[PDB]
Amino acid sequence: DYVLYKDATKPVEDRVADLLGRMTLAEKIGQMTQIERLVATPDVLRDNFIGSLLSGGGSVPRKGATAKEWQDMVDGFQKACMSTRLGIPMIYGIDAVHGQNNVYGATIFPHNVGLGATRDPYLVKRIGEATALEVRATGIQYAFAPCIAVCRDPRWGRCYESYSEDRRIVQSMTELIPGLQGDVPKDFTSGMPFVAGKNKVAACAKHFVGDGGTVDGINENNTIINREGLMNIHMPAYKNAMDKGVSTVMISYSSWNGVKMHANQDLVTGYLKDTLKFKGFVISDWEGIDRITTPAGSDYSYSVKASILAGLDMIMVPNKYQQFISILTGHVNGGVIPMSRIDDAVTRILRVKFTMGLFENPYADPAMAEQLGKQEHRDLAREAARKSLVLLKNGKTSTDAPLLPLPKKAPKILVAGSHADNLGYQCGGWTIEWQGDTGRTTVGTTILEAVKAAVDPSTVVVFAENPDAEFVKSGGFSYAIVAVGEHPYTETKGDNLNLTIPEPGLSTVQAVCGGVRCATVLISGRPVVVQPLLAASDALVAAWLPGSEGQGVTDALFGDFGFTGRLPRTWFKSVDQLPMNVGDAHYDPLFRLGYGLTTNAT
Ligand SMILES: *[C@@H]1O[C@H](CO)[C@@H](O[C@@H]2O[C@H](CO)[C@@H](O[C@@H]3O[C@H](CO[C@H]4O[C@H](CO)[C@@H](O)[C@H](O)[C@@H]4O[C@@H]4O[C@H](CO)[C@@H](O)[C@H](O)[C@H]4NC(C)=O)[C@@H](O)[C@H](O)[C@@H]3O[C@@H]3OC[C@@H](O)[C@H](O)[C@H]3O)[C@H](O)[C@H]2NC(C)=O)[C@H](O[C@@H]2O[C@@H](C)[C@@H](O)[C@@H](O)[C@@H]2O)[C@H]1NC(C)=O
Ligand SMILES: *[C@@H]1O[C@H](CO)[C@@H](O[C@@H]2O[C@H](CO)[C@@H](O[C@@H]3O[C@H](CO)[C@@H](O)[C@H](O)[C@@H]3O[C@@H]3OC[C@@H](O)[C@H](O)[C@H]3O)[C@H](O)[C@H]2NC(C)=O)[C@H](O[C@@H]2O[C@@H](C)[C@@H](O)[C@@H](O)[C@@H]2O)[C@H]1NC(C)=O
Ligand SMILES: *[C@@H]1O[C@H](CO)[C@@H](O[C@@H]2O[C@H](CO)[C@@H](O[C@@H]3O[C@H](CO)[C@@H](O)[C@H](O)[C@@H]3O)[C@H](O)[C@H]2NC(C)=O)[C@H](O)[C@H]1NC(C)=O
Ligand SMILES: OC[C@@H]1[C@@H](O)[C@H](O)[C@@H](O)c2nc(-c3ccccc3)cn21
Repeated sequence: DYVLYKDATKPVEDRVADLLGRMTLAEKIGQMTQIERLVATPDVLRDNFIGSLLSGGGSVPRKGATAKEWQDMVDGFQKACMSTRLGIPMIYGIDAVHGQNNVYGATIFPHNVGLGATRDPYLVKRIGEATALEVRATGIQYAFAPCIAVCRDPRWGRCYESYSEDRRIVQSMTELIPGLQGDVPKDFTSGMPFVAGKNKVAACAKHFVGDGGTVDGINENNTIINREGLMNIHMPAYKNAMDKGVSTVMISYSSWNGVKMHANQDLVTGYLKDTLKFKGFVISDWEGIDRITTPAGSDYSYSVKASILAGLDMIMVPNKYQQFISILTGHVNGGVIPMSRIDDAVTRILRVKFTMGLFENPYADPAMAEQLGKQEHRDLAREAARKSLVLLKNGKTSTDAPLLPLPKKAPKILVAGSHADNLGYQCGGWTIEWQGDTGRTTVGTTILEAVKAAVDPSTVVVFAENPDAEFVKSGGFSYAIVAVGEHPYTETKGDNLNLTIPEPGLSTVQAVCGGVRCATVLISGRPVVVQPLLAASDALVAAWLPGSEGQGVTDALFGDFGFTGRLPRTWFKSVDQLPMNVGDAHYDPLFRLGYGLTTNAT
């Protein structure tokens, strides 16, 4: 017979229905199953008709693996999936959340909070475009981004993954989506999924919904807010995502007024699917269904029932697929979960796969490998890093000479601090490892390296990680650049009730600035206690987590470009004020949202 679903000339909806009508229950449940590459094998993928794989943070074929190595890995998995009776290609997902960040040599862009500081949605679109190319360079078709959380309390470990505490800024930055996926057609119906083809990736608006509104910024916790507030703060950017054809939505670990998002049929089915008319696929977070219960995983039968009935389509298991498949099969065999629900989930998954061209181009393009770390993308990251910087102070009194921009020609200068020559620290979490890491973890340019690359050949650059006061006073320095701040973190490991930077940091700034005029570069995922750093410093720059291209920092320090970044978040006076956001009745910031000093290019 002619087999319609294999015909690339046929409409997506026709292809979906034709394929769905041929599938066994095992093949359907297989599509709904996403597994870690760490548990995948050719036989496993074939035997269980697996629909998707992912790499979690740090889940890589080997350290320092080339783009070709990633392609060969993904293709090996694909070959197994293509060998099934129906030959449904798998989709491979990864957290490419500031570039293709798990991958050695990938361009690392500034994290979201810094991007928010740029107020430049077209810049963010261009980052999406570059990111899609670097993800496809590694054979991967699906990025778990953007995080469109609206972080309402910086004690949250994922505050850096949020563009802003102001939903309007988060809404504007949804331009990442058509960057990653391609621009939607003129005819486009809001809520339909879209990916332009083999040089773009499926995107993922996450985490639905209110992940940024949890009590005291406790990760995965309870968001206590009325429906009006949920809809006014936490929801708006999802509608922009629908308008831009986001292919997938990932559900949050968090709860809304005590109801787990992973079990919330009202929001997932009633609102996202039935009201916003979302027609792509809904994916769980990692063991997100396990975490419906207390303790997590204590009633996995319930977890599967609750989540699938709530409206989730694909489960990021990611390890215990046999248990998942067995339990879901049993619920269906028993009539507890209707075939209509399974058919809906599979319809949505297949719709995304056919739409994005996956059946036509299931394998990697070796000619794309060279896109990884491409200099043009690094130039873009450098632009973004520079634009993200917020100048908080530029002179100790209203009558001092402005310190910035600094002269490129001086007899001798000092570069100091724990963050001056630490690529891992300047990238933060979700870089190479899940939690990020310390030192030279990838290809990039540290602040020290950037200074050396910028200054006149006659200027002597001295590096001292933690010099004492006497070293500085006796050094004959013209000025110093001192870089300090937070260590890399991700998710719960980043939750922090005190928001004070690790030492040595302040002590180094005090030692250096006490001896010579100093520009302090603060590397952080969020506002942190800053008055003492301010008091010591002639100038102070909030650089956020600027990524691999440290020359973005020096581009502004030395006046190649003027500072333009503006705070995308409130800077608090103390943590006991928190939560405190723009528009609050009680609003007493150290620096308001939108604050930022400027300079002009030399
Ligand atoms: C304000 O709250 C913060 C969050 O609660 C808190 O930071 C956390 O402190 C705890 C300890 O109280 C840390 O847990 C331990 O981490 C040890 C190793 O920590 C180093 O490596 C990790 C990455 O693996 C970094 O994230 C850390 O920052 C730290 O980095 C090292 O720091 C040195 C000093 O600056 C540097 O010289 C050094 O170069 C640098 N090294 C690296 C690799 O960058 C582990 O060995 C411990 O076992 C412990 O781990 C925990 O074990 C219990 C388990 O429940 C936890 O899940 C597990 O994490 C934690 O890492 C840290 N969180 C961060 C930074 O994200 C602040 O504490 C301050 O900083 C810490 C690091 C200590 O210096 C404290 O003495 C200090 O108080 C809180 N600040 C205040 C004022 O109270
Ligand atoms: C010395 O520095 C100052 C301060 O940065 C420069 O003035 C700024 O110039 C910006 C760029 O031209 C102005 O931004 C624009 O503002 C308009 C009006 O709101 C807006 O419609 C534009 O989109 C743009 O806004 C930016 O868009 C990109 C975002 O990422 C960014 O966050 C937005 O700010 C800005 O308003 C202006 N600021 C002030 C206080 O005047 C100044 O530049 C000089 O003057 C401006 C007005 C303009 O005519 C420039 O061509 C001109 O160079 C700069 N001076 C020099 C000599 O470089
Ligand atoms: C929001 O976060 C709080 C704080 O982490 C969560 O409450 C905590 O819930 C855990 C279990 O999920 C409790 O752990 C248990 O502690 C008791 C101690 O008697 C012990 O018997 C158990 O073995 C287990 O370890 C923990 O006590 C509790 N913490 C506090 C201080 O209340 C809360 O569940 C989170 N809410 C949401 C919606 O996620
Ligand atoms: O990496 C896959 C997803 C990612 O896309 C989500 O944004 C994020 O919430 C997340 N946390 C874990 C994860 C959490 C705890 C242990 C192991 C893994 C896994 N993931």
